[PDB]
Amino acid sequence: TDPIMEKLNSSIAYDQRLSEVDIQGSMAYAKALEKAGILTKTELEKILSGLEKISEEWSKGVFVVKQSDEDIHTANERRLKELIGDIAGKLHTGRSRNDQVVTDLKLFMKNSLSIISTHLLQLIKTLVERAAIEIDVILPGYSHLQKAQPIRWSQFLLSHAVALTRDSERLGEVKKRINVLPLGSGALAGNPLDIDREMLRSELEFASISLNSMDAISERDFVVEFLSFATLLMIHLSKMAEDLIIYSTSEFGFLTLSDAFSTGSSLMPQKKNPDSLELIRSKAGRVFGRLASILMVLKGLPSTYNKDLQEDKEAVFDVVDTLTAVLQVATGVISTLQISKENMEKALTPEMLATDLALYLVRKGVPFRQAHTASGKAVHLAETKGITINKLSLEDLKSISPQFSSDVSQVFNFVNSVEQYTALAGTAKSSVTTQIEQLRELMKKQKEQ
Amino acid sequence: TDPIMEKLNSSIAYDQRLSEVDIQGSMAYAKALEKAGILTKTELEKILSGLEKISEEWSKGVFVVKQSDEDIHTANERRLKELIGDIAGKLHTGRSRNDQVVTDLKLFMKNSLSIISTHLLQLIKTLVERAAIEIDVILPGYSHLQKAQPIRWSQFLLSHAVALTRDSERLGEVKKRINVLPLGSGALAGNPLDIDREMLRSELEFASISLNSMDAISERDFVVEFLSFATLLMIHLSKMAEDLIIYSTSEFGFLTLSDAFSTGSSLMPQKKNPDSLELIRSKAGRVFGRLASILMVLKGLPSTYNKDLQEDKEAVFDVVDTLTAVLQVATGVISTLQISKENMEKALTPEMLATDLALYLVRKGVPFRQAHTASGKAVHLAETKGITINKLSLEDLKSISPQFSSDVSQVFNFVNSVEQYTALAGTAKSSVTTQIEQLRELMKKQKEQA
Amino acid sequence: TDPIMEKLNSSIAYDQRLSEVDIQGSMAYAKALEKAGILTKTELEKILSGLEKISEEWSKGVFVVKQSDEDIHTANERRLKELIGDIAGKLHTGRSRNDQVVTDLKLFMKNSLSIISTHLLQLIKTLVERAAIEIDVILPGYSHLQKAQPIRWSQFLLSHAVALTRDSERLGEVKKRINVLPLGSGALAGNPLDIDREMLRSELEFASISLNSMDAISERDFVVEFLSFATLLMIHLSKMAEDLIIYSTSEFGFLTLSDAFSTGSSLMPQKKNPDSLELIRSKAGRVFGRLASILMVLKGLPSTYNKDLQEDKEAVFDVVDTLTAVLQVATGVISTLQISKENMEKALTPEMLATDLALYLVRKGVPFRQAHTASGKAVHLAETKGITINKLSLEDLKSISPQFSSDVSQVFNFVNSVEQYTALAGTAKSSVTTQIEQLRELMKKQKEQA
Amino acid sequence: TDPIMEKLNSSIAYDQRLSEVDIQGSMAYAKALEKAGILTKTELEKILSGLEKISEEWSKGVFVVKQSDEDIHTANERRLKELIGDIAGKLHTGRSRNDQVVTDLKLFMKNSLSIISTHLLQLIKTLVERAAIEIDVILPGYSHLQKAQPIRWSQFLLSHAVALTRDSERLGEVKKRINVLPLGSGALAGNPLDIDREMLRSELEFASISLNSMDAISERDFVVEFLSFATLLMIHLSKMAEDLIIYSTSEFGFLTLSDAFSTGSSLMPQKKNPDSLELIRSKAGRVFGRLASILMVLKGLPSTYNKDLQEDKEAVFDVVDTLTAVLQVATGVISTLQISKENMEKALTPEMLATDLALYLVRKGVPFRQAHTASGKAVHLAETKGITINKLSLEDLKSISPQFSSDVSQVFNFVNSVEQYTALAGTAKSSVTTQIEQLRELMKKQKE
Repeated sequence: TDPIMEKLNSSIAYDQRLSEVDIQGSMAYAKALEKAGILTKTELEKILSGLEKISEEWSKGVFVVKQSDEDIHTANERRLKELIGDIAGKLHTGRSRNDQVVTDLKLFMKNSLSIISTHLLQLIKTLVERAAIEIDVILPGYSHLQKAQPIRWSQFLLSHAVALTRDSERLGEVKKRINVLPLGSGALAGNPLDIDREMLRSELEFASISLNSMDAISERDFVVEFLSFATLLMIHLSKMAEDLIIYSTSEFGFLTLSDAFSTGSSLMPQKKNPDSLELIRSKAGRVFGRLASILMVLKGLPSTYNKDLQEDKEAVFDVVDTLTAVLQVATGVISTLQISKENMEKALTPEMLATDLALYLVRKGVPFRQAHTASGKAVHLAETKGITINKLSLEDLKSISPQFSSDVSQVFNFVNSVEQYTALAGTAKSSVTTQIEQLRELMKKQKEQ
Repeated sequence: TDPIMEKLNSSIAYDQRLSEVDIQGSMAYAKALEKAGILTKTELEKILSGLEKISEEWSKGVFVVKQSDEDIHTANERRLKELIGDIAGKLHTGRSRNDQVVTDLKLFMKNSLSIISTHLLQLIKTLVERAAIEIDVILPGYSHLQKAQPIRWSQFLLSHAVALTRDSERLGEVKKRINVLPLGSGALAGNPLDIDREMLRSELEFASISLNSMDAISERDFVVEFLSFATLLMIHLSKMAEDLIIYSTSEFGFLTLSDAFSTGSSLMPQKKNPDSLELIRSKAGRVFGRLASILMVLKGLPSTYNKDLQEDKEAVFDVVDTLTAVLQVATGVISTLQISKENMEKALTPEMLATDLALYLVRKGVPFRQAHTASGKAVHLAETKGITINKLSLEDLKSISPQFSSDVSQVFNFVNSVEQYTALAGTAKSSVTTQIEQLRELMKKQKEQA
Repeated sequence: TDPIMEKLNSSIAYDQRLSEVDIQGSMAYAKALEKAGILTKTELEKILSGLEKISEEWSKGVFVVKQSDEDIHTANERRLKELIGDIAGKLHTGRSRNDQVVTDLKLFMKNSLSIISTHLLQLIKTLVERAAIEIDVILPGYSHLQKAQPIRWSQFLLSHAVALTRDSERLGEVKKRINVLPLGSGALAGNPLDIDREMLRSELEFASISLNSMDAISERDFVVEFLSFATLLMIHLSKMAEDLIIYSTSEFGFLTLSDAFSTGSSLMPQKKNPDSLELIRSKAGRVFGRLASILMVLKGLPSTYNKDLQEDKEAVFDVVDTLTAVLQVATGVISTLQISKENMEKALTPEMLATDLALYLVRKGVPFRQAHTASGKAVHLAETKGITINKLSLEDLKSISPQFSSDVSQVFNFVNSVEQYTALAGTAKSSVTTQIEQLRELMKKQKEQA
Repeated sequence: TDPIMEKLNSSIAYDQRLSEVDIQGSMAYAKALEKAGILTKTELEKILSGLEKISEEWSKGVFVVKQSDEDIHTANERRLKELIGDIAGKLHTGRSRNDQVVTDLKLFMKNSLSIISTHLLQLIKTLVERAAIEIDVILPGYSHLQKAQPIRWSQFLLSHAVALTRDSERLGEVKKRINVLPLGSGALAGNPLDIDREMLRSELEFASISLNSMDAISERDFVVEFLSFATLLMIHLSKMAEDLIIYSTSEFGFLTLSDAFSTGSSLMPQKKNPDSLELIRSKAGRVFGRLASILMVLKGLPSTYNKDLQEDKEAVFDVVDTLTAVLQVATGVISTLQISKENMEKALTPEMLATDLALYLVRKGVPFRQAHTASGKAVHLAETKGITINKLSLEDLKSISPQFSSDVSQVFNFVNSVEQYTALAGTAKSSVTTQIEQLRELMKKQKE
């Protein structure tokens, strides 16, 4: 076999993290083989004993990988033979690399997803708890990156938290389909020894078992779904990062990241470069790239198994490692950044209340169009008088519309502004309080899984 | 405004299919404005009556679009004003194009996914039912596009059906999240007039309402996951297409597509080009392209609303139409194609039973490796005698292993070969029958989801 | 035969813009057929005459598409036989839809690329001219969206013009490979009539002719690389858009877009939303999506022709139209935006000069590390005294290093700062002037080559 | 600084292959710094001497990376100080990791592209030599994976070599824009010491120098282009792989890969799995993913430098190694595969000559449509008689059309079939010979 090919087929450099799941797969199959009469009870106890030793060797970090090992599967097999001899060979009876490999990857992903979920719920909790605490802070809401209308800082934080919860929800749906046992599919047509797949399922703790052997061997839906979930999660993180990066500019001056998540220069110690957010933003492309690669790998392949499917591992390991690191950095960032309440408030300008002025008339019965026209005239009048709209006198306003009463002075207050949004999902305090409670409830339910 | 700029902001060219859901959204909002005391009952009646006439105008295809109409939303309000005058203007009180547009897209998508669900289930049902009927057919199973081991044709059909049921399940999940009311989120901070959102949900028939206004206005998760579901579904269809394209070659000779789903030449009337399968395969790229575009459009955008989000509609419409056509063509192809039981059985060779010969020894207590070696010797001895392994004598067999008895004759039978796989998911008849039943129940449960 | 199938094969709805190039390909082929003797010198005159009439019909929007016309070709074929009778049938002799279609697309792409080229070079020229005019404007140069060091506003504009000139260079390279005649490749094995491909090349104005019939029929390299060129150009435009969108925020306050390329509400007359820039940014994803789709369509297809290749037209047309519109809008944006020199200069702070304070020491022979430390100490001493570094007394500076002399005052000047960068391509005035010259020269070379 | 943060910011784990180019960049800069009066002649000698020793340490795989080393640049910096002391610190005067990093990546890519060019040209040459020698072989040409019309096996092999020759042309275009010196761009605004960039260009052997410092520092066009070229090249190898996989099925029986590039079972010793071709086919997705990631990384980023740009390296390294391995495996596969002339031969059937029968009439003045209808009648007839088209008697033929003369027999010959395509680019032997000469001339020029 060609040396370059042999090099392209090696995966020991990156698949060793499958050590433990590979062993659990073999212990379960060994027990199954014993039930099918392929192994005697004595042979079983010997194999299970050996496999257990191997497990403690990897766990203790004393397992020794040898140059001949082309992949984790061969490394474990060699080691089993070294410990117990020929008897070890009976372990492959009726089993194929085809069903043993997807079994290891799914078990690995299930464990990986549980860890990812934890870090994800922690990020969501951090935003929600921070929103509750800073619920009185108010700043500009933006559209087209232009100041549109006053909003509570907590409404901004919660919008990200809510998107992240849908990610957490997709994570749970993906895990459900991953939690299906493919072992017992053999190489293509099924397991030829009437192996007890229910025993395998129970032993490995999957929720159910695969419906069709050909599908179970060749489908990589679980890889794609995971990569899709990962990519959308990264899109959300890239948006939050873009926001924070812009809000942390000296021009905006709304917040500052902690030294732990930013870099600087002794020459300009006052300026902090948002490295952590740029890292997070850049990973969206890295993760999207993996999703794109696997989709093209799978596109147009014929049934059943084909070597092309081997590209799955590196893509999954990369995304798992990337998400684990970025979610934690994100939590650290949100948890430790410092907001400048002063600057957020100073960014609120009277010009941003002209819509509320029109809304003031709408509530008194003035038709939408009129109310808008009256507010336009107020803005123009302030202009000509050289002042801002919150400074026009009652007489100035009455000159535009009799509908303006002295209470219109309540319009010119940023708390009264955000407090008009009591309709569900709005930025009024009660609405924000309601979201925090809905999110805490959602997190509980997703934690219970 | 700049003429090229104007053209770039025009969606009227393709967004007219939203005319109906736009009107319904407006009717619901009109009613909520009345409850909020923004409209009188008299005003509500006049607005609703006008919206109804516009709906009819679109329906009867008599609506007249004016060169001044930038988009469907502008066309409808223009027409409503023409019909009922000044009063039409109050309808937009507290509403934004921002929450109005996402509302129309989700309403459109919900109706669209309902139709796609129906075609997807019909495709799965066609695969499952043909599999029950052709359950006795046996043909080669392939790995690396090389004959591996005998399998039932139905096992092959069912592998695709199973994959498509997961697609169906994903569709169900996407639909749940699309079925959430975004109306009443206003331009960014929410609806400013204490609008009754529960009422909006009731009128528009959504299952729940959006939790956060900024999110509801800026997220396009629903477009992305619909495109993800669509792309994975296309991968499955592209694989089934590739299989069928190869099996329809004169070289394999396994099946032939009907005339309705293929093309031919009057110079070679016996040959058929699998056009339908090629189009289906090609749509995987087309659909994937939309998924890729929307992910890039969304990446790095700041909160909250930005014009970039307008790229959503064309991608959704293209994929909705692509899946609808593709799923129906796939159903027709699977339904009408003709298999050659003769060519499929013919492809089954004795060499394909060497594995079964090893398993024969395994079951008689011979260790895995020794059994494999034993079968290899037999394969080799047959090669030397210029005969197929099923022609070796019992005595020749015993010379390789005393574990070979006269019943080894049972190994050289393709029905017996496939019948070995009785473990759940296998190709044995009882396993296939169990799959058919499981899928029938799954389709029942999924069809009930709606 | 199937209804859904036929709809999927219909392209007349979008491929009509290929009307004229299809007729040109036909005229050139007719002529070659006469030379080969397939058409008498008389039939030729009648076929060419019938073609010029069809050309005229489309040219006047007079043409009428029948409900039976599945594509532009079939429409032109129907119209010719319908104009000159049976004779129009001899035109397909030896020709195939396979080599006829790629010929039409390449001709179309060649004309479209010359147009894109003009709009692209115009954008580049606009950036360069504006750089020449506003060469005295200085503002902060950013990294990590944090102020790093002073730069000339012109250096920023030229950084974008330089990237675009590479796109222009790539465009020319793509045009060269598109400028190769595929006609005469037949359906797969070539043309069976020994047609004069040199005549076809000369008549249709291609630079050379395709080397292999199978490759010419099956490759879509030209589509892929046109789309790659377009995606990278869009990446460049998405970056310029992002910068300008940020610079136009009220927070930065560096520039304002003209009314033609932005939108605003009467309620906040001073607010301008950068619509043009957002649309441009959003097209990066739309274009990337097309590239993504064609790559996926081509992946794993076997030789030679397959119906999958039909997805090429829609991806090309969308990107051709997108680029033509986007490039012109970008030109208008750059040409008409208004900068605030005052706000740009006011953003320059003394803290941005500590690096220059270190360089001051380095030029007096102090090692890099010691100079950096001394500047860091001065920065810190100022911080503790609650003053800016340009306000530290010489005595204070000498307490940090005796090497700081009275002439250190010159360090705290922003013109002096940008003027240190005389090395080729830096921001000093002479360097920026040199860049303008090289660009002017590059644009002339590319205009002259196009 | 946060530990997960530190791990993410660290590139040392993978950027070490830039060790030698990083050193070359430093040697060139050191030289220009001496000319600029920043370094004395002795300091220069000491710095160049230390840099050479470091080059040797890496070449001998004896270099010691320390826990504190964040990247290759910091590692070499640390090592030089260890070897020559305080003066090592003068080397970074006016330089930034921003212009240093792109200089190293371009130098590395320039070298990697020369290696890829070598393997790509060898693949093309291998296809061409094989097409020259198996020039008499004829088999079906396919459309929709259905037998369409006879063609020479060489025409098939050459269709792949032609597309690859365009990949080779693109590679040259990408290499030219990469061969532009970015060093001396500083961190953003340029080099602040009037460094002699022409001297840096000459020492590092670049063809020219970057035009604008901000562009030079922030653009990764060269990465995208390389990725675009690599992806299209993989598309091409993707198709070739798909073709060979199908042709290697027992159903087609056209060829069989050698043991070195396939796998098999002792249980079925006569069947070979073309895993070399499947590996090649799957790498298209691997490479496309890298292109997609970098495009997404760059989209929407503002000027000038941003940390996001650090994703460029791993994508480039993966694609360089993938292409290098895949190109050589493809060369071996084409060079060592065994074709079955007999089976390609048997694959040719009379049914595939009906279009030819129609052209035969066409060359006799009979109109396009009528000649077609005519061949169709000959086909229908032979069908009713249960015979192949080439068995029909001249009277059976004439009864359909008087234009059929005994010379119509020459039509039912597959060599005569492929010989009709003499027009440039066709499958006739003369055209195949011409293509072979044209490609050899192209490679000669692309090589020089």
